Amino acid sequence: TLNGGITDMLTELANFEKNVSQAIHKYNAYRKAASVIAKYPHKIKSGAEAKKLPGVGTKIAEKIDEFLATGKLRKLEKIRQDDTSSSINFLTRVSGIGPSAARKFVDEGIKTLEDLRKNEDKLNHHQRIGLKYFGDFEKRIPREEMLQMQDIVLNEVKKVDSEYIATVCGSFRRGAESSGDMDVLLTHPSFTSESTKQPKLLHQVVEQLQKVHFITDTLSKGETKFMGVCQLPSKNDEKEYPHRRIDIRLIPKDQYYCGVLYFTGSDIFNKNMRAHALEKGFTINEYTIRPLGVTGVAGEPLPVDSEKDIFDYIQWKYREPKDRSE
DNA sequence: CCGACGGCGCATCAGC
DNA sequence: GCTGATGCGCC
DNA sequence: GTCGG
Ligand SMILES: [Cl-]
Ligand SMILES: [Cl-]
Ligand SMILES: [Mg+2]
Ligand SMILES: [Mg+2]
Ligand code: NA
Ligand code: NA
Ligand code: NA
Repeated sequence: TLNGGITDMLTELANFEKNVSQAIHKYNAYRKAASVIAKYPHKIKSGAEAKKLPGVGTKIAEKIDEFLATGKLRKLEKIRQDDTSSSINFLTRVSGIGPSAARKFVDEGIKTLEDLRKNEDKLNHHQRIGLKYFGDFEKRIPREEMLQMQDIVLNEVKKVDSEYIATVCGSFRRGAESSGDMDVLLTHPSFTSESTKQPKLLHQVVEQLQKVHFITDTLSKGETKFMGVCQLPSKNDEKEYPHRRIDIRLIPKDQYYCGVLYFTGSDIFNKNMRAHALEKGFTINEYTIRPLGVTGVAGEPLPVDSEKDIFDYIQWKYREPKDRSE
């Protein structure tokens, strides 16, 4: 982290644009610049130097010049002092409260953790659980705990049906020493792009994980995606582990490579790779890579037999998961 | 200048 | 009830 | 906010 001060500034600006301004392209621009700066292997000495990096333009270069000179950004100093901005930014830290809900709550005079706790009746299910575990959800998960969680999920899934394959993705698959949550890709040979030969495939797995008290709460749940909460078991006399966010995604088995590419991320890597694909005349999602016809309509799915095949199509050298933490 | 910027699952709601 | 829009979430 | 054409 040679340039932590700058990247922190850009991230705070990014969050302001998302949460307060509701300007999602500005949010993405700021995050893109922070990411490209984060991997730049020199300590940045000027805005001009930064402007040579793709994603950093005139305005960010200016902000970098202010920050290097003064150690701060007046623009952020003012934002931090704005009560309405501060409140909105805070409320969005609750899972299930986005920019829209946050502004609405502040309007109704709900703008603190205390306010939320006493207005539980005003929260939807997701938000209630987000509030319940507000503190826990802001803690990171050490890789050692992720390994324990992996063992539980892989072993319970096997107990349900030996044909399931569960793969832990997200920052974990990118080799991170700590993760924000647990991301599990699931496949079963009964669910392919051609047919669903068994119902409740995701349900059965969620059910089993609940039965063993690993999954503790549910934020949302459909046929292919579970979003919830889990917790490692603790030993006798041992303090409990924090509750953790878990996401499970059931992907057609024959579309595993596109799925694991997607669920491995990072999010910024996915945006960058998908944008590059478009430039190359392809569109990528978690299921397929398809050509774009002259018109602009996606064509048929191209054959994919490895993650690398996807990189080949768009003329990128293959990048291992550990090198995708953008 | 100015259009595009990744792609999609689940929850909630309005209109019919 | 359905469909489409929107919010919020995931990488 | 940045980029490409
Ligand atoms: Cl925007
Ligand atoms: Cl598709
Ligand atoms: Mg994750
Ligand atoms: Mg994330
Ligand atoms: Na640049
Ligand atoms: Na939130
Ligand atoms: Na996740």
